[PDB]
Amino acid sequence: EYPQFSSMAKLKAFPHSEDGQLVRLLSWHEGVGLGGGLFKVSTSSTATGNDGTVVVASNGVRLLRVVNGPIWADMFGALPNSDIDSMPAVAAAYAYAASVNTDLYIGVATYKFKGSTPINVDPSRAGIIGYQGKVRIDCSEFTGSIVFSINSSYSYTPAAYYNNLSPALQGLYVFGAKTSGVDGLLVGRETVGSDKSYNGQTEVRECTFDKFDRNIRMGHNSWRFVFYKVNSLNALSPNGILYVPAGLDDSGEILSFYHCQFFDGAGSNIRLSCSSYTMVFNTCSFLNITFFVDSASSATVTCNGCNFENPGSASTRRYVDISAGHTNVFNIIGGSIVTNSNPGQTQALLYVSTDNLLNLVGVTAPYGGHYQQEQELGYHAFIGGAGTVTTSGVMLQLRNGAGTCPLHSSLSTFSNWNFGYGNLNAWTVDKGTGTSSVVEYLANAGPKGTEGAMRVAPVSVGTNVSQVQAVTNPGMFSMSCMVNIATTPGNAGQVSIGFLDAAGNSLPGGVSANLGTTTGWQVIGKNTLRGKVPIGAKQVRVNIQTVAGADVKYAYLLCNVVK
Amino acid sequence: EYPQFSSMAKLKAFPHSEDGQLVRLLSWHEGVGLGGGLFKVSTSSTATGNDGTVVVASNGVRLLRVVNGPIWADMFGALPNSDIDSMPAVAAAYAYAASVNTDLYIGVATYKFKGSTPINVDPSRAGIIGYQGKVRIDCSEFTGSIVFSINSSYSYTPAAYYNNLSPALQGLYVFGAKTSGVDGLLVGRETVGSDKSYNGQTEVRECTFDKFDRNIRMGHNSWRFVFYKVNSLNALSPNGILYVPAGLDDSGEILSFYHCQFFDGAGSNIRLSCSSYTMVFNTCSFLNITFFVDSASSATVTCNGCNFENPGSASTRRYVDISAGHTNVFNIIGGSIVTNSNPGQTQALLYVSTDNLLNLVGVTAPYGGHYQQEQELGYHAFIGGAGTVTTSGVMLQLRNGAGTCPLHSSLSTFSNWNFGYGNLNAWTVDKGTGTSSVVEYLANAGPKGTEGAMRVAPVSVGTNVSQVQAVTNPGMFSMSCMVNIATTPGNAGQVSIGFLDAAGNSLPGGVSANLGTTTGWQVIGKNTLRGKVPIGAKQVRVNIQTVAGADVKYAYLLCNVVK
Amino acid sequence: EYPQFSSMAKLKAFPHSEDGQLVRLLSWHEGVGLGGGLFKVSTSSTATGNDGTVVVASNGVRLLRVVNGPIWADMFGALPNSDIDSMPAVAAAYAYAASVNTDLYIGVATYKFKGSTPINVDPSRAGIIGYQGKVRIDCSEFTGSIVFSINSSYSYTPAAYYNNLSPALQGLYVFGAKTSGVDGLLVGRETVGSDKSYNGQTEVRECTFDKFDRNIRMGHNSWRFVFYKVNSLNALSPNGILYVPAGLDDSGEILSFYHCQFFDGAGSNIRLSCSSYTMVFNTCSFLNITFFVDSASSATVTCNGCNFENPGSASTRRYVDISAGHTNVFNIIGGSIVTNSNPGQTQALLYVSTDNLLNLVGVTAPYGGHYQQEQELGYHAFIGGAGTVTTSGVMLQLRNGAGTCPLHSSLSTFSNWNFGYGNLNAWTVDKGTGTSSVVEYLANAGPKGTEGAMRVAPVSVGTNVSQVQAVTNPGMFSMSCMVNIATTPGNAGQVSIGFLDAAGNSLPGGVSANLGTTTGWQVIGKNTLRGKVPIGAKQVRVNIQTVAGADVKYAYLLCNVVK
Repeated sequence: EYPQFSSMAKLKAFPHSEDGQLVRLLSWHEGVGLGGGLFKVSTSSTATGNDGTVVVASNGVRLLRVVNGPIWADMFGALPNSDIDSMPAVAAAYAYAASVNTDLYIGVATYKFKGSTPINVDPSRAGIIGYQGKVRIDCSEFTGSIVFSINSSYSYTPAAYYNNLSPALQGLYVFGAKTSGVDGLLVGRETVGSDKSYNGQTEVRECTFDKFDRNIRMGHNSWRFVFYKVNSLNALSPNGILYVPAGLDDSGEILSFYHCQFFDGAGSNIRLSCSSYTMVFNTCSFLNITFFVDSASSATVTCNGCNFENPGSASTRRYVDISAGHTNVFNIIGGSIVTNSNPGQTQALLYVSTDNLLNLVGVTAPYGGHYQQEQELGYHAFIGGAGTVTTSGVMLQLRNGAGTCPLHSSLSTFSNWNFGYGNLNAWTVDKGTGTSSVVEYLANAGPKGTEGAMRVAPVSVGTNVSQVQAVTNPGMFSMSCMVNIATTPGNAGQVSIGFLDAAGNSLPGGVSANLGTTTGWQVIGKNTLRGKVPIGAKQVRVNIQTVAGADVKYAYLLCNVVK
Repeated sequence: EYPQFSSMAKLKAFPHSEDGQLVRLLSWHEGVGLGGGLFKVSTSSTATGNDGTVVVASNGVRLLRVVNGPIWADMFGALPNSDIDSMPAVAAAYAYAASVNTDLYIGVATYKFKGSTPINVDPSRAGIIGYQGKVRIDCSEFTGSIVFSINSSYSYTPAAYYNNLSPALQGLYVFGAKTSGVDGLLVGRETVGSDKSYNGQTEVRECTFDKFDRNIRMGHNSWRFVFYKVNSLNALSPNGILYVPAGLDDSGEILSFYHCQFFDGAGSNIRLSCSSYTMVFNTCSFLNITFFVDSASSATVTCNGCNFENPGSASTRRYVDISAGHTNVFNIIGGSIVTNSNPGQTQALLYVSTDNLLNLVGVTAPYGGHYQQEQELGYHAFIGGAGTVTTSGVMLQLRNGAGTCPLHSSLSTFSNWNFGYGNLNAWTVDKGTGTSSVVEYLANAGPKGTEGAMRVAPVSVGTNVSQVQAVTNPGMFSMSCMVNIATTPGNAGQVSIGFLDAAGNSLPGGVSANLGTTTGWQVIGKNTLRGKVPIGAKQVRVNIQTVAGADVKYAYLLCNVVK
Repeated sequence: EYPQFSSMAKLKAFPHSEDGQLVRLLSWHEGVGLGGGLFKVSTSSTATGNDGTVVVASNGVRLLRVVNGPIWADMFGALPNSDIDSMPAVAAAYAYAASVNTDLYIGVATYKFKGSTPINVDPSRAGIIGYQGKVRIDCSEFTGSIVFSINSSYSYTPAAYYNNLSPALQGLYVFGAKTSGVDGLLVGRETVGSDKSYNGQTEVRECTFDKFDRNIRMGHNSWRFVFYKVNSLNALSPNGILYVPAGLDDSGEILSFYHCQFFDGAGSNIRLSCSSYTMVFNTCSFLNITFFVDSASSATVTCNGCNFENPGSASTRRYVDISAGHTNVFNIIGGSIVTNSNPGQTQALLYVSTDNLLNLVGVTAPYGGHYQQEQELGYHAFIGGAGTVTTSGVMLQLRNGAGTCPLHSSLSTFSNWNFGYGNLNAWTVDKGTGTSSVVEYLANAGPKGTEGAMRVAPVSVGTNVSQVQAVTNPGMFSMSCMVNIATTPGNAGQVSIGFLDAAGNSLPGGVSANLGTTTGWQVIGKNTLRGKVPIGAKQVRVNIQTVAGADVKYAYLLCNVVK
């Protein structure tokens, strides 16, 4: 005889007695066809009854489901595409799976998670895998603080052996309704435990988090998690795409993201605020959001082959804003930075504050005619802030018809470029025969009224102000200037850049910008003061010529040679 | 009771009537044992009959297969290791799977795809997964335009939630017979749709494409696809390993390749022709093929930790040819460039055209005695073209017994290195007491007849031509020269390189190369003019000594100091 | 009639006679419920029995298991959580799986592997997949030389089509008992085979190797393997975390590691000893172990986004030791280098030997008050060895209260920094009016007694020794010096660093360190001689002032400007 039973209730009611008998369950719920399987009668098992993988019959005899491979939620009575809250059945199935160090599968379908009780995934025991397709976890009615957390139950082993063997979460679209106070995923622990939680090597892959307060938030013990093909979008919090708060314990080692997409925040963004925290992003995209870094110290973010872009957006938000702290480093290596047109880009899209560093390697700096960064900076450049920028292998868009701009003040070719010395030192001021000509430093006379400017008012003959510095091939350059013509009898002058070899031979490839006749502060140089460093150049010379009878103020004479 | 039927045809013939009854199918095809399962009789179902997951019995009653997990092709009557065309059963199973947002599994075996109808995978609905092992999809008799295309049916959501949740293709060896007009995989769409297709985050993994016309071709909407462990080899088209044509719409954001192998093209290659297109290759290998970039503008390719090599090949093909356009950037960061011997490498293996940039970071430049790049360039260097090269952390093979060469013209240490000034300026020509010694610039007199040369024909005493430039530690250097001795009474002279500190102290370790006595254009410097920059060096001085009575032409005096 | 059999023994003993009949096996072992399935009776097949998928009944009739998808070890009688050796059943199941190009699954549980015969996985035919959870393979009683090896049976095809389609090993924790002579995983072949083995694209993922002699060792044909989420810890051999021995054939192309953790060796380490070998590590961590590179030539290791740290360890072991050979390159790009306090870090944590190169890109160099590298080097710097270091985008910890140090001798700003010229050249020695002041080079008089030193003993008025060099913004600097005051009448002097523009204007912010009055060799500069390069600086000047009546030796005047 090979007994078969049509439902879990009927299986449980029968007086099973023969040890080792195999009994078939057709379905967990009568008439559905899911959750069935083979069960072994055991009269001496100590296993806990759970109406799923261990059934205690009414006479006390245990029936042990024969499972090869993962546990499935339907083994505990979960149903696909049901209007009943599925979180209890998933939580019960997960508790069993974790207890036997086996992953839990959720069959592909839609599920509703209601109530307020989170699921804590223990990556040292079991992950939760949507199997396989577009598994939809509707948390729009969930009211708890977090839907999922991921945190090991151990301080060392066997987490050091087991976390890496299977993902913690895979294959799930998890979404809310942007209710204040409900977050999606907590990576680590809410509060500091008495002992550490060993979370290294834990993976979240092929999941989307959407429409939470914070979609993904790092907690304590957030270290060596890896994310592959994770999407985070449309969160409520200003920090809601991905938030790493300050003050985390036992956190920060190589948080890694491969081919993840952080996007369409509609006001939500990424913020890294924890000190001594190292994040690596490989082939990720950051779209219509800002990446803020305000850690007190020792944040290191590396973006290898990533894109930063504003697709379909009119927002002037920054792409990367390193705004506080010291010894914070942000690397952009390869990939792309793309700036679609908007009504006017009135602030720098990259910003690096004092004592911090933004490194650009092997990436092209974009240019667009809508660039208006001078509204923030006082002058036309791509990057703001008093930190440091470095370039290695950076390409400028030298053939862009709208222009090119320098990248940053810290890359200035010329000394006293902004008259910040408080005088005209480092510049040679050649009035020629014009003994009456006026050339004066003026405090608080530049574009913002808080910086110096050089006023040039030649009489009878023009005045030439110049500076020479060492350069060599290979390289490319762009210069911008702020100029304010007060009056002029025609073209007011020109700014020129030329190159010489070490013997004083003038090389081809000199460029020049005419000042014109329009009064008021304006940017000079966009599509003129740019080019490639000639092969054999050893010196670069800038010259500012102002004609007789013109009266011009100059500020922020910013050349960058990327080399 | 518990009814069972031995075939799909027998299941359909029975007059099922009891709503909710579960019925077992032993096998789809009688006697095979595959494709069976449990079916639920459903008297009110609106489901589409398909002889797979929805069966309409002879009396009109629907039976619904109870599926937990992915759909499998054998549920629709597909059979393994059959000579019958399996593409119709796979296409029918895929249409159903996609309609329910569930992936499709193909059981591991060999399959033949015939006919001319492609399968379009919609990554926002379902992927196709060979499960699990070496699944072989023989398309040698397929005559359609493409075997697989991958393109979303949606312009935004739910593609933005679903594409990342599962791969689009996994686990398949897909091959043709190199017939003209049959491509393997189309990434995106053939023609521009009235709305965009949201393809970001779609993955192809663990697949091989072989013996098609173009194995992998990008179409419109090709953006943020990721490829892992994908092999492409032995295509028919000259661009057949991976082709990105010009003019694609809505394409180019972070196309990403992890641990992919592009190889053994037997005349097929990679070509990137689309503008504003960004590709990232991590740990890939490019073997016995060329990577062409001819985008009109704004291509950015980053190769992190990749290998470029010619294993087992006698071909002189280039490894990387950035051949057209402007503002195109190609980065080689880490990894390796390996040049096995061939009968003579008569063109540069890397080429970067005017207005483009090739960045080398942390990689060793190889050298081999079969290098003969001067046949193309006119002079002995590793990289061709009028673009720019940068180096950061590049190692030269300074102990290579065959020699070492400079990398590129744009890294020239000395000014007027190729006599491109049209004169001998930047060089100090010291005739000593030799008042009748001849030293002259000759137009169109170098190796190619298109460049300048310097002729030195001293009388009574030798002539020394020198130049000094700034250098610093750390660094490594290699110089090559082209020399043509017309006549000489013995060794014609010597080229030397030495270093000084800023105070004029000569530092030990200078190097020198004899010119010898052989007539005709020859390369000087291979094993001689190379070394490390001494710690404390601040100047480098080159000197070319030509003896009395010799008559020698010099061209292309190319030194590179890698930092 | 759907016949059913309760065990493999009963299936074999029954007098089957009807050709083509499908019969059901409930379980391989009576009463277990695992390993059952459908079998097709064949009166014509004479296939060789294997008691798993091809079963020969006692009457000679063949019963052919109908399998869809992977082979499972329980189909051959393997049992979970058994005290019997499971290696024979896994090896028999694997041999069959490989023969049909199908992967082998091992159901999640614990297994004991005993005996001494390895399993050689052929990645061109079949992988072994623990499915799905924390699969535990206890090899504590295994006595063979290796547990698993991975090496293809083919020289070209179909390995070029198949290796990438599925992993070779996945999902397994494999552990020993640290018995001498028993290794865990051999990547490739033990000895040089008759033809090459085509191993490219083979993956090991989601596995842990623990407590072997060497946990992971490369053999011949080790090329283009990829490892994802692999852990290696607690090996017996000094090279036991990961060993690449010298002398391998057909090996070294792009061995790739993604998100792997190499850790807690308790005396075991990573060692790369093979020449012409290229390894790429992305988001890996190296914890409480050393990474040794002693390849004779042409090793290239790239670490992208990795961490090197000593968490919880008092050991002074190095992090990276490139100790031999030539033309070896090690890249650290992004990521972090973290140095938790210990009783005194008495050797350099990074070391690069002559003719080799260590490149640092976009990473912060740490500092700690426990740094005592001068005990090894003779002077206070972070990196040892006579090789070369480069920096690009490197951050120094300028706000670290304990100090900052220079990175390496090869980055010396000043010439004759260590008196290695054998004289005082490159330094300006201004005795002022002090005609009797003594300033002299002394051989074998520095900290180690094997290097030069400069002794300054001024009479009546102080002596100032200075040097000037070119610098530019942006940059950061740190200088250390070794000083030995023999006698002094008060503060012995000061070392100062200042900046000028190209016109000789002194820029604000110079720094200085007093020498004090303590006798004996000491480090000067830690928290004093450091800072940012002023924007507009073009020269840096160091000055060493020694007061009248003092008698002081100076050595190792090491400034580094990271530009």
